[PDB]
Amino acid sequence: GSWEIDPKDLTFLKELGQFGVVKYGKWRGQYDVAIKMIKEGSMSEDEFIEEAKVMMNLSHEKLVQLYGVCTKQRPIFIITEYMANGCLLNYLREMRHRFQTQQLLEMCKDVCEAMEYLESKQFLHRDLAARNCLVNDQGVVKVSDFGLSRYVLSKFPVRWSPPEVLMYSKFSSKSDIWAFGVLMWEIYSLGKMPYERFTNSETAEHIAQGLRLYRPHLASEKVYTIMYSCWHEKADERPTFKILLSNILDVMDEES
Ligand SMILES: C=CC(=O)N[C@H]1CCN(c2ccc(C(N)=O)c(Oc3ccc(Oc4ccccc4)cc3)n2)C1
Repeated sequence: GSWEIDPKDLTFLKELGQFGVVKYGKWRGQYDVAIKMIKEGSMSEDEFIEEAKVMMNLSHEKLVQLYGVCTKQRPIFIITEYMANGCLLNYLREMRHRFQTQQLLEMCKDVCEAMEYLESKQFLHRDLAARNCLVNDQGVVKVSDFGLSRYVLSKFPVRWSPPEVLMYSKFSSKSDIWAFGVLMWEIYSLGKMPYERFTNSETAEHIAQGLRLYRPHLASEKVYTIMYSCWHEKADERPTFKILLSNILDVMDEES
């Protein structure tokens, strides 16, 4: 299989972190990889295997590169590039990095470039959040687990969902745009949980009454305008990822 990796070619070396376990390893004793082993029973494997073919064709510098899958096993393995600094959410929470706001904005831009590419290929992420982004050895943020929620068999991403998703299950590019605004908020808040005082239940009720996430102190007024634009009540009034990207570039230039 063009999408098919022989598990014999994989050496397991260290552990890295519901879906199952990830391990760091080498392919042909030579190439760094991460190996997510899918917990048996947790996933719709045949559907996933068909989708993997499409995912295999997705290629972008800011998207985590899939190398293949091990099918014909139990559990299946998903093989990607190794991202040394692990998940974005944890990275943000390590206060030792002492990020400059220019570094936070670059994280936003990395993700927005990935999401712009997905949007140009009509591919919906469907669970975009800092927990599902990864960070490489150079501090580059990349989008991970794209589309994966479709195959997983009170744990729903309420805090990253627009009102039409919460009320009617209307997913669209514009529900990814909402989630992206919430990811900018996570970044500027250095990894706080969105609506940090509320339960999921309260968050839904508050979103329906028009509540929005407050401006994190590290966000400039112009950066807040951007994430705020992602949360219009009317989906059609939210920007595209292409517009978000140009806005993020403008701010980078103005706040250089
Ligand atoms: C913040 C929460 C947390 O602890 N998350 C932990 C759980 C994932 N963990 C990691 C850590 C490092 C890596 C790494 N590449 O080096 C990693 O690789 C993955 C991630 C997803 C994946 O499956 C895919 C499905 C669809 C599209 C693309 C990939 C396959 C490999 N996963 C951290």
